[PDB]
Amino acid sequence: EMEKEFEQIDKSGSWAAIYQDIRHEASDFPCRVAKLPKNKNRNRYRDVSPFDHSRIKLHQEDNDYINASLIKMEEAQRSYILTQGPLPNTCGHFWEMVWEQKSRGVVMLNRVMEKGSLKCAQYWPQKEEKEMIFEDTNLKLTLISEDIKSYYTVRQLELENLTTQETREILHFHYTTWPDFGVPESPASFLNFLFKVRESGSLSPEHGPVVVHCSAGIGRSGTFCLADTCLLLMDKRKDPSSVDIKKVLLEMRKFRMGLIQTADQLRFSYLAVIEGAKFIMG
Ligand SMILES: O=C(O)C(=O)N(c1ccccc1C(=O)O)c1cccc2ccccc12
Repeated sequence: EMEKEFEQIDKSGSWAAIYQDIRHEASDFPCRVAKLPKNKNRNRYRDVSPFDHSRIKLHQEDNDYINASLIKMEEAQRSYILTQGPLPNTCGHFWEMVWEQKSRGVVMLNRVMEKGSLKCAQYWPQKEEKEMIFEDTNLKLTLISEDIKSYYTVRQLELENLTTQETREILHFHYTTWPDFGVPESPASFLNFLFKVRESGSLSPEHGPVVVHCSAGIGRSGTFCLADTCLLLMDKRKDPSSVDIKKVLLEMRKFRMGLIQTADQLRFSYLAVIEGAKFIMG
């Protein structure tokens, strides 16, 4: 039971300790391809790399590298591609991935600029009339419409394969109110955002995996994936109270390092799941 485990830890300030156990137990696999000199400019951060076993490969024979990991949750039957906020030189790669993997949605959990510096390139067009063209991966992207709201914005985009002239509609789910430091006071809006993403059908099997990212694609992105999955499991099992969030986090960490960067995010994850649970039924 987590609802209880929560308070047991809160009034004991053991969050930092728990988080560390998880850090210690977490798996570690090689990232040999990510470290090759030729991909130095394909990584935003030197110490956030995709393991080789689970990395997303680009269908180009030149350089199939991109800092992106496939997180496959067998039991919950859900997959997610967690990636880093793209770089000024990897946007064409990013959309190539979205195309090749047949993704339907892109979930963005950060802003282009935070704490005064760029945390992600401006990879999507901001004005209907100014479409972007990525010449290296031969892709065209057009802003079709956007719906700006209190805590988030949803955009409909048209991605076209210039080689084939085939078009596809991608939904951009951009959470715009994640705080500069710390985590939200209330998981409330984050849960609404999540459900909003589920509702679009972007997390569904008939589509390629959803593309999720913040700046490094492991902290906030981790809380998103960890919350979704845990909620899905509490919904699928005979015994809902059998869902161990730490267990799930560790399973996800087999596919990508550092998912959930601080003890705060972990606490927040608990909160989002606990809150989301008291609502998936009434
Ligand atoms: O982008 C992330 O994965 C992330 O969650 N980061 C954070 C790390 C600690 C506390 C808060 C956050 C946050 O995003 O709110 C990171 C932000 C910027 C650079 C990072 C570099 C490596 C790992 C995590 C990073």
